[PDB]
Amino acid sequence: AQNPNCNIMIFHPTKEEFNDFDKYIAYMESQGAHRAGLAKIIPPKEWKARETYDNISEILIATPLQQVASGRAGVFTQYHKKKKAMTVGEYRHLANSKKYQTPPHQNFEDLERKYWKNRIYNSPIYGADISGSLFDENTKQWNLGHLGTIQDLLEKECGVVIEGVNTPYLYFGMWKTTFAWHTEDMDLYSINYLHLGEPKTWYVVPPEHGQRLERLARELFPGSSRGCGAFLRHKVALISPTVLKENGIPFNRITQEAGEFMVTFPYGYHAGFNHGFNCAEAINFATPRWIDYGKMASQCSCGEARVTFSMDAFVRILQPERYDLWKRGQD
Ligand SMILES: O=C(O)CNC(=O)C(=O)O
Ligand SMILES: [Mg+2]
Ligand code: NI
Ligand SMILES: [Zn+2]
Repeated sequence: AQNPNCNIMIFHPTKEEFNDFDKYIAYMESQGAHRAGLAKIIPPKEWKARETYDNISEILIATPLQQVASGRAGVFTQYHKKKKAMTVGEYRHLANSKKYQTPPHQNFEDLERKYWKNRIYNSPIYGADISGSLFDENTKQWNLGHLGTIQDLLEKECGVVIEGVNTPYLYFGMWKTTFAWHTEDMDLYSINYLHLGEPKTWYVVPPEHGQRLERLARELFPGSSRGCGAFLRHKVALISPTVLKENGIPFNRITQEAGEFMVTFPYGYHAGFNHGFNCAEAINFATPRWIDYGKMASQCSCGEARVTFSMDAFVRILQPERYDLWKRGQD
């Protein structure tokens, strides 16, 4: 078995290897990369996502989210308070302000220490989930707005024909902006490209051990657990590496820098934070190996997680028994 310790693997494809996305994903899995839950892909040196970022300030963040924390430093939840719209120019200036900027630090490790020590005492503002793309249309390799769609994967593998579309999303971060512990909708893959700015640190639990993280989360957030049988789908809970180590949960960590892709694999729980002002682009995708994960994915039926138009069809086809009760939560 390849990669039996479930380490995060790092790939350096050549420009020739960067032509066929699906094939490269299947290559990485042949080497065991999926067992970690997360892989890093460093693009060929000749590749570029776009020529410059020189006019991005005009993008609008229609609903910036202030991430307010509750709990203790190592075990907390966050709630997203909606703020008034602002441009990316305005957001970048806010990120660089004395109140919000990255503190002095020695290296990534000292910064990670400061994040876990101090996150809960601040409320950074996150521009999340903004439909759009920053890839140039002329970028033909690994362009996240030109991927094969999940609906087309389900049609090719299973013959079924469903509504829905699959488009990317932009994320604008600042110091301390946080993504809570989650897997993707329907336990899909994700791919995330860091277009610019400061790094993003990731934590991940190997898919084969996801249920260990779930059981810890039920113990740490016991009222949330009683409220919903899949409350990590709400994307609000944080657990620190120290707490994971104290409780024996297998995990890994890695820092993504500008210019790098990350792939998350089906049922790979992940969480993380941004080091400073940055912009990422991400999208879900499927392969044939996903289908079984989609059939088995948990769902939030409490109604909090409230998910997309396109996820309806996935549930309807892969989880027809749940269909009914899940759409009661989504209507
Ligand atoms: O970058 C972020 O804030 C969150 N992204 C992801 O969870 C991802 O790409 O799957
Ligand atoms: Mg602009
Ligand atoms: Ni994710
Ligand atoms: Zn729920």
